[PDB]
Amino acid sequence: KPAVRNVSQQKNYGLLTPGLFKKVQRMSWDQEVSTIIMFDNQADKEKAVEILDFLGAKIKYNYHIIPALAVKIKVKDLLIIAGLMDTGNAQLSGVQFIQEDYVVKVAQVMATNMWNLGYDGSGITIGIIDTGIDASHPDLQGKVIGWVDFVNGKTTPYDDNGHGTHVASIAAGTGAASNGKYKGMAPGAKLVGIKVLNGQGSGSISDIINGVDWAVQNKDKYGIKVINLSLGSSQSSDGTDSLSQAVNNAWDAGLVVVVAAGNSGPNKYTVGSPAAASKVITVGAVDKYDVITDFSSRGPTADNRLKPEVVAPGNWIIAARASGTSMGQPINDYYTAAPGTAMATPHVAGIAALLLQAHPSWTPDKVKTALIETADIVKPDEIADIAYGAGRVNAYKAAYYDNYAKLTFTGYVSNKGSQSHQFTISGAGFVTATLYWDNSGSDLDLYLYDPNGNQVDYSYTAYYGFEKVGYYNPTAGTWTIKVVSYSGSANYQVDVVSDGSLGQP
Ligand SMILES: [Ca+2]
Ligand SMILES: [Ca+2]
Repeated sequence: KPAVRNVSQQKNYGLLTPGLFKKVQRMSWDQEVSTIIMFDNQADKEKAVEILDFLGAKIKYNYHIIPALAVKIKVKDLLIIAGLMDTGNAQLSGVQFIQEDYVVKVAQVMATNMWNLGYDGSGITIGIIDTGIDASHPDLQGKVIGWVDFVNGKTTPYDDNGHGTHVASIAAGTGAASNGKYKGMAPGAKLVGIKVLNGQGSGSISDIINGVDWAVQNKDKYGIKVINLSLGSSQSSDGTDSLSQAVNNAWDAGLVVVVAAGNSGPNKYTVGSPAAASKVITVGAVDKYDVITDFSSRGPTADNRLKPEVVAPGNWIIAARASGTSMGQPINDYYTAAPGTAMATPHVAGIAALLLQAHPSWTPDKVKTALIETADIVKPDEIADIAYGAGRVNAYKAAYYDNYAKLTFTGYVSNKGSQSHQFTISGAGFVTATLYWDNSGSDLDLYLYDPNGNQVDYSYTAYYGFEKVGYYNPTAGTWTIKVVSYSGSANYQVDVVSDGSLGQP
């Protein structure tokens, strides 16, 4: 196993992130800097408005989804609230941290959707947080029921880049212009266009958070159940920055949040924000043969958590070409092909919309679980780990989750102990077993044994989140799962899922 990192758990310069502290060290007093101030709660955030007005700092946003302000502030003034420059002497009260509001930037071709399903995401609305949507594209017409433009303030949908349209169509395109061939994963779903990225595909953290905020504020009005963020930076993140917090909070408000892993692989620790947010679904990219792409970002997070959780097709994906744009590699007037974890992301968002159509009562955690547990183990010796996560999502299995046999095991393992559980299986094309546990400081591993008692799969990442094993055409008989503490104790749960019959001996 890879030796791990630190840890370590106290790194900020008072209120300033290290990155922001360095930034302002090279600046002079009268210059301006764009920041996000995260407070410990909403009332503390509110108290600070009057003080920031006094100093003449300019509040760009006052957020609901996080207790934070997006603030443009002179260095001298920022030194004052940071407690680094005495009039106080005191740090601004109730501040958790102040970060930089920095800028985010975004052939064998293939269709996104290789399935025919009974569901199509009817009655579900997906928010596309991106460059916009070309709602005049034949595959999207009448779909865009909601719209906001935080870049230019235009009040009618458009897309001046191409990226957001391509993404929107992978998620929910009807495929009308190819008679279905390049439909998205959720052809019956509605869309809301949330433009936070400019024509160059660039945007500020503050704008992206505001787009997440808007989606949450407006979730009831437009029936938003899923949001899509095909955007991020890839500076290794621990998922505690303002944008990560915002997407985690949006998850808790009841939205399925689906985020691109990033395109900065194959190196490990290339998962940044908001890819690192623990709660959301972070999505890597495979090519058309189910092989992880070289560019797909690898985890773990900066704090050693397992990311991405799943991967999806993200290499030269054909989808809607926004009127007047030419992103990637044009196929014809209506369609263009592009690679990226940005293409993988909406594939998963649309599947999420199927599942929510199929199961109106499912929470986001339930959607995430079904995706993880049903994902195809396309590369057994690398699953679960920080390139493939749990494997490549399978829209058919995810959507038909409930038709499958299930078995749940639980127990406790002490430091370096194990537990085993036998189960019987027959008539199966597949079985998977997925392991969770409570103690995030503990590393548990998962092993799967055939009826001869021989190990046919293992899952032993060092990085905490889950473990995942399974087998295709498992021979009928009594199989064993073993839960092993590599280090540390925990209470655990293993879900076994199969299309065969599942029993106990
Ligand atoms: Ca494995
Ligand atoms: Ca492990």
